[PDB]
Amino acid sequence: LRRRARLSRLVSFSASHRLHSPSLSAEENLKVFGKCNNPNGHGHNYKVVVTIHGEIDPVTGMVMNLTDLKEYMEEAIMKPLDHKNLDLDVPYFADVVSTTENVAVYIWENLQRLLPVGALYKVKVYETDNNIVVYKGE
Amino acid sequence: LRRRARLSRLVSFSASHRLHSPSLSAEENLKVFGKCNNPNGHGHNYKVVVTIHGEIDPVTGMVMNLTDLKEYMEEAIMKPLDHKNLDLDVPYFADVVSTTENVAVYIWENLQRLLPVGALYKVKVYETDNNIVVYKGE
Ligand SMILES: [Zn+2]
Ligand SMILES: [Zn+2]
Repeated sequence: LRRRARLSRLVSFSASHRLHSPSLSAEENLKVFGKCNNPNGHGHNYKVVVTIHGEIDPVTGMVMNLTDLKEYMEEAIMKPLDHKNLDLDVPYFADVVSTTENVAVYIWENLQRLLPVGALYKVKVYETDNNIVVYKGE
Repeated sequence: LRRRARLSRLVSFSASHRLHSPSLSAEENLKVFGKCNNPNGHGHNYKVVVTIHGEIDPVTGMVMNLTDLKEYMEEAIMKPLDHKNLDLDVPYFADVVSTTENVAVYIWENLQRLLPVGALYKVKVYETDNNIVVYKGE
């Protein structure tokens, strides 16, 4: 056979948002989200590590060419999210609270649409250095 | 998203074989394989369980239609192996010892050529009720 490995690439984007749910009242939203509920919003330099897994090619020695990984990530992460206000600039967040969990899910789905079946293994999102979410499609 | 499950189908086939390595001398072969080395062969009623996994379709409620899995197994297992001599009738075993392990591997590779990418989860082969091999592509 051929050896299997996991290849990861890290990228970062700047975006703003406000944690708010229309299903909760003005007071409930304040209790649940606190400072993150600030009506004018706030922002982050998000860090995303995308991991793909597969066999190491016997000729090129690559699981997937990083050039292609960069292209997929530009398309699924950078273009829709970089320098955007999450809740107002990206349709998906019109009715989905923009938590780190949901940003990870959003990124996972975007990549699935582009990558080869079974290529995607993990999406890790650092909202800040101390708040991290891992989503593996489960 | 959709719930994910494993769908298995059992099939049996009758075949004969002889455990014998070209790469070994007649006596080394005897010490290694014992009675399984009987010059004119011997046989088994092999039982094979093939498991596929994926999402349960929201309308049909099927991970894959058993009708289609049956057809896949007919092409991958029954046509080439049923009522055959492993070592003399199937090209693959010309230079590969027909152990239960190698039969599981052979079946795995056959199914992989036919099945949707990522569909195959496991191949289980019972050479007898007491001798079993599970192969998961590792
Ligand atoms: Zn925030
Ligand atoms: Zn045998």
